[PDB]
Amino acid sequence: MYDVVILAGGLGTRLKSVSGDIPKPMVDISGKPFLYRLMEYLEDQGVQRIILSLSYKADYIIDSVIKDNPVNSKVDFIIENEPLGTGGAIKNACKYIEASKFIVINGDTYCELDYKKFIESSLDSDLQISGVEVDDVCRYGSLDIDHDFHVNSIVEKGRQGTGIINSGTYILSKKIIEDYPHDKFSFELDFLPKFTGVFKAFVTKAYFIDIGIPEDYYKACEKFK
Ligand SMILES: Nc1nc2c(ncn2[C@@H]2O[C@H](COP(=O)(O)OP(N)(=O)O)[C@@H](O)[C@H]2O)c(=O)[nH]1
Ligand SMILES: [Mg+2]
Repeated sequence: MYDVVILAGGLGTRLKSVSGDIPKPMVDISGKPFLYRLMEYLEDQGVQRIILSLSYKADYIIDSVIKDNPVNSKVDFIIENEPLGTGGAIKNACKYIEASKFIVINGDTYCELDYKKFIESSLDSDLQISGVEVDDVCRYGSLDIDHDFHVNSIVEKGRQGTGIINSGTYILSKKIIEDYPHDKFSFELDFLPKFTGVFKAFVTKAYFIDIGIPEDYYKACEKFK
């Protein structure tokens, strides 16, 4: 099983009328932080090394895990004094990774993915994204892929009916990004438009929630009792 980088350094929730102070991955989900439930699932999947890539309120998150760590996997921390963006965060985490490939997950997402099958599907690529097929994709960003599942573009939310959720979970070869010329950048907005290698989606019907979406918060609290 690959090393996992969890991106958890962004600000609190930002909705049209509501702004949060707590980091989104630390929202309480029926007695445990959302992040803890993600980490527990990863440990169940065989993950032995988790890197938490932090910035906003990094000391709050670390202090929480020092006191109550839900897993026995190794847990490393990397603190960004100034937010490096999602892409800069990944580039920065490459320092810690000795292997040629690793997993990136957004800390505000919880997906009951089969990571062994995801790794197998990624063997012939340097970048693979997890796409989640749902009957109603309206509240999610989605993926525009062709009939070989090559990713053509990322689509903004606001689309009724079926679609493939842009999960933000990737398997990548660190060589594609470790030496990206900028230290601060967005993975989706700066890196992906430039990347010229093979980029396909692993598409499954896995359970998916994004804790930044209010309806998914209620779904999560109900799911975990
Ligand atoms: N370490 C780090 N993480 C970040 C940064 N920006 C965002 N993140 C994290 O990366 C994930 C995705 O962030 P973002 O794409 O901005 O959020 P979204 N999917 O648009 O709501 C979140 O879990 C967030 O905490 C950053 O500058 N540094
Ligand atoms: Mg969000």
